[PDB]
Amino acid sequence: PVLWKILWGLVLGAVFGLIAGHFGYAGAVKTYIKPFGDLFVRLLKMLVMPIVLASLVVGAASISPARLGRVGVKIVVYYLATSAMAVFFGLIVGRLFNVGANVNLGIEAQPPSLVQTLLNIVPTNPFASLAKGEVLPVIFFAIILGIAITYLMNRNEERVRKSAETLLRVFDGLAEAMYLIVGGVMQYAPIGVFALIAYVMAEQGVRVVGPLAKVVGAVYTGLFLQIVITYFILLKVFGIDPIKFIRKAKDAMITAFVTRSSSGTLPVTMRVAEEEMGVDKGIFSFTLPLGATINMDGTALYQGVTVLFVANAIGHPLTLGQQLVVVLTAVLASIGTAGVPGAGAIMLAMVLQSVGLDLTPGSPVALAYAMILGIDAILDMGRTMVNVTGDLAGTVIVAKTEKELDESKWIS
Amino acid sequence: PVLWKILWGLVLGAVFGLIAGHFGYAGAVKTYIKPFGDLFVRLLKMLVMPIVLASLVVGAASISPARLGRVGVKIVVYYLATSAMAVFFGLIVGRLFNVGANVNLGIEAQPPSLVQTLLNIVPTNPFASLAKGEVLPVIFFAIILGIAITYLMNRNEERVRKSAETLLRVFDGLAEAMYLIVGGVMQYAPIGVFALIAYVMAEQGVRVVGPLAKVVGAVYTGLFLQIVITYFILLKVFGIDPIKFIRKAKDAMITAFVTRSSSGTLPVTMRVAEEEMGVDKGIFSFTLPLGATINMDGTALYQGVTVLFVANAIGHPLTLGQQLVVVLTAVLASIGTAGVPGAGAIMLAMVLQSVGLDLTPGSPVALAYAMILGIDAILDMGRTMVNVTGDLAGTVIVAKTEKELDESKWIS
Amino acid sequence: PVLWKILWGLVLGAVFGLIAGHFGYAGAVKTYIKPFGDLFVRLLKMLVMPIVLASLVVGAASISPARLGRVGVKIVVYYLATSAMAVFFGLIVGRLFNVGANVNLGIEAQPPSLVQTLLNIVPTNPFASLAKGEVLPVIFFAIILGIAITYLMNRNEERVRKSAETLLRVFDGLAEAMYLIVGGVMQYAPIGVFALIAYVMAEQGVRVVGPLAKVVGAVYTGLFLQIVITYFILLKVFGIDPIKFIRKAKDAMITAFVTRSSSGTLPVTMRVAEEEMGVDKGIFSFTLPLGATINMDGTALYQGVTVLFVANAIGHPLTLGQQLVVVLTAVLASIGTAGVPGAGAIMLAMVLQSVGLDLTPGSPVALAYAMILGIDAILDMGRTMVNVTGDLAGTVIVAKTEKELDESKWIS
Repeated sequence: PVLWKILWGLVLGAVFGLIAGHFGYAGAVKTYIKPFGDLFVRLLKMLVMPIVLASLVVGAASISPARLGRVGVKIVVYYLATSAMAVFFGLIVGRLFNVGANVNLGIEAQPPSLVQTLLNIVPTNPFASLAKGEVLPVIFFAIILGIAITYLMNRNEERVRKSAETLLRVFDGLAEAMYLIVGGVMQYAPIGVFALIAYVMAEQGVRVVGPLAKVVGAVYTGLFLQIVITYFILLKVFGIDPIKFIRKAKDAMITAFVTRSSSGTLPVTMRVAEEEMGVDKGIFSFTLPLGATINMDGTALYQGVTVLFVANAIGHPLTLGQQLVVVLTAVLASIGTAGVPGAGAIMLAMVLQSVGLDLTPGSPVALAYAMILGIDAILDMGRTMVNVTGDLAGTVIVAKTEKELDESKWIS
Repeated sequence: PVLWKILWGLVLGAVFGLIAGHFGYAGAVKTYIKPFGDLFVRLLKMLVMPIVLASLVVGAASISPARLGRVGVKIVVYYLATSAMAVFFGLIVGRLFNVGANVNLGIEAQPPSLVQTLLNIVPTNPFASLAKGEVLPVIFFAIILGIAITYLMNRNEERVRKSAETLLRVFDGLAEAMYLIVGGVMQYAPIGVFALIAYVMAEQGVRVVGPLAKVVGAVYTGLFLQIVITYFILLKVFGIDPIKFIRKAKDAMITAFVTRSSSGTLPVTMRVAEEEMGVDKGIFSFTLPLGATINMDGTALYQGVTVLFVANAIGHPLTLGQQLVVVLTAVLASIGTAGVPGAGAIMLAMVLQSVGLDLTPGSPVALAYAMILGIDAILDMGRTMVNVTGDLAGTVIVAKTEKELDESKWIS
Repeated sequence: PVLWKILWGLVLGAVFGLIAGHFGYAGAVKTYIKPFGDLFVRLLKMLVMPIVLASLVVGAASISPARLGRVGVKIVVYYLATSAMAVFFGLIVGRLFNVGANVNLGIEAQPPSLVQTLLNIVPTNPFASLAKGEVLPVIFFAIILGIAITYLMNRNEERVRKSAETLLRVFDGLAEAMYLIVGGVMQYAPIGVFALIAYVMAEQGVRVVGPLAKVVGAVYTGLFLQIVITYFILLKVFGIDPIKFIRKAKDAMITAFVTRSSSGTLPVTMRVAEEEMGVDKGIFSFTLPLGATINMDGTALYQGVTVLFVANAIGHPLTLGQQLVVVLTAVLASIGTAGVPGAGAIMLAMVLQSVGLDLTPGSPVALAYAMILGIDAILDMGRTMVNVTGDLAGTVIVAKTEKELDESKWIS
């Protein structure tokens, strides 16, 4: 029927892509197939700022300031727990696979800018932040507007109440229109998913062999553990069926895989949280856009594995604690950056630079980095998918502890 | 009375401009007169994005998706027909006038980027497209919002209906305010039109003599034919009186002439389509902003004539078919570019470059190009005016075939 | 209680700052204290465009076009009167203090661009002006929208009336939400004020000694006169108690002092004009944002004193008339620039350049300029505070002459 059509799009696309690439034809795919996926991506991007704004004004109106504060602190604690596990599994699986058994030849400290990152949460011109697509300051402004609106709707004067209600309905109507449009785009999603996975498989799939296959294997094993261990256990502890959860998350998960953007998947993730998970807008309109920018699980996994791979390729000895400190400094440097393709590759290059390594052409390290860079898309797909999964899990969890989860949705 | 005041502004301005230029005083005109016209232009530009957005959300709400699809395909077929005629008349009149009987001395292929032009129709951030004034993605977003809004207003739940109605009324109120403001600016239009035509006549009017006069004559003859043949015949075939049509179009036509921008005339063109032509908002809020960016009649005319002029000035033999292929490649390269001053001059320079010509200082071709460049404003006025005329004709025509034209407006 | 808490924040901050700087610790202040003030500044900046837009649409709706015209002309006449006095006091106090009795060693004319400044009042894309935070074109668009809205709400057709009312309520709700939020931020203001004055005192306070102290003394004396003479007399003549006025202005005045931005203080200035002064929105939503950008009192004072200081430091003879012409050309060059930190320092550098002086490293003039530059923050605080004071005075005055001032607010 319509349901699961996306999982067919993905599976069918990946096979076609592999075959096309193996036979030389990845160029034709780039020309003919890929535009359909680019279209899918654009259609979803179009929706990010309107749906995030309107949903959070409405959601933050629907809920008390207090409850919003608890949601903020609960979801941040969740992302700390889950990133700690992601660091663990990055270190473990990287070493189990022993990434980097090939042979090559074989000092920078910068101040912490988090004070300014926090200050930068506050927009100086909210129209500018909407036009530039900066999510976190829009979150801030939407929240304050929602709060203000509900304070005014309880005020005595009818003019203020009627004005506030009109404003809130304008945002409610926009949100509704966006959710409807998301549904329509998701009628198209299978074609887009096919086209995207096809292009990726044809270009970089053929390259996963030998050592790099163990890197890919290693990375994907880490994600797997993060899901079936960290997310499942957390869900069961709080009384959510993790298999039901996964079934409901599937459209968001596959979209995350192919689009390689947490923010670009947001309209889908939010529709899944509303229609499938049964989370109230007061929760997910806040937790989900926030988690799209602060979730550090995929980064911890990527850095743990690729840092080990690089160190071993150049024969540089790396202790588990030294790997841990390096991964942690990369994670701290990464916070606040939303999900974007080719991100972690850049961050890895930075991490290597900051520890005092020669990236000049011809160097061993430049070589190992280029090797990662060439499978980076394959790694990014997995990175984004595990992050969006963790976002849905944490949203659902927080919603449950707040009694904002509709239970009828969870029972066969 | 007030009506026809604009045609007096134009006529009076052009005479004053010619006289001032002939007597040396074009500098004083630039200083003292021109700012009033720049003001006219800015006041109209101010209105483009609000009126286009609100009118298309409302219009697309007022109408079924199906009807909107038919309007899309009908108006595109119209622009293909009319550009084919414009190519014809460009070739014909250019050769009849034998442009370029003066004597001078006397290889680049680039891939087609239309796939990406189409993809670029979809905005990735609609707030950004509003802030940057990109019309076609705003068209896309407005249409989808209108559709979504009407789907929601038929939904059962009263909260959704009331929210959707509030949102639609906000857009309706904005549109109404814009149309009212347009009316006010058009109280000022005669002064602006005077100032603009005055400046243009004083600076470049004095230069239309000898060979360049035949170029101007040639270009203006082509436009004339395009109107009295292509537009009139199309109007009569579908049962619109072309003389009544022209009478109603006059304010939009003159504004197009002086402002040299299809988009910058839009608030006027839309008010003319509503008040005078009697076209429903469901049609013109879509056809007119679209036609302002895809209409290729003025370009076909300009390229046909100026390409012939250049080829003859340098004594390069040019067959009718070779001229046709060149003009066609310029038109294909031009699609999607909205009406902007100094556009076609740039495109001509590109066309010359792409065929393998030396534009370096002192070269014959650099010389012929500079000669066109110096009358380019005079040519742009006509180019924009014929495009806006064709836009109104096609809007009216499409509206008639859809039974969206109010007939009481058409009968003395 | 809560009231006057800001004046404690200021006083306490300035003492802590001076002590910290005198003992070496200004670096720790920059690190630990200053971010709280930067936060204060950002929170206020966030509100400028929403509150200015919504208040002026509503205000301009509430009032007739005629009354708005009178408000425009009355407030401009006020700023001319008060800048003339500011020029006077700049010249007087500069010479009384005899700034520049230290000893050093010891031709550019550019056309007037005011025509284009005026043209630039009209936005070509109002969404762009909102996103870029350009106040004056937003003023223009809001006014025209307000006018249009009220014309439509008197129209016969109920659809137009209901649409216009919905649009106006959306703006009214937004304004209300902003004013509520301002109130909340002002709960935080004492901490921000403390942090800001602390940082400024620790960095540049210790440097006010010797000659530069006489410059600071001189500048602050001029501001003082401008207040207790120009503003007080104007207030008494029109029957406003100037001591009551000052008491009501205090929160806006202190915020202006520490933030060093007329525009950045606007949400506070407008809340003070509404809650304290009792000015109708029809007046202050227009006069206050306008006065924030056209008020030239602080500039006249700064230029008069610093120009004299520079001339005397290099032993260049400067007659009172020559000083006057110089200050006047700086004021004309400054009009239209809103209040921004480090502005006048730049303008002084320009003024020196335009009169034909050598600013190359090592030069006497480069030296005197650097000396001013090092206390410039201390001078900017005072400049901004006197401007915002004059803005409130003129708003109140204009409101009184229009019978838009609520008198119950003015009686103990």
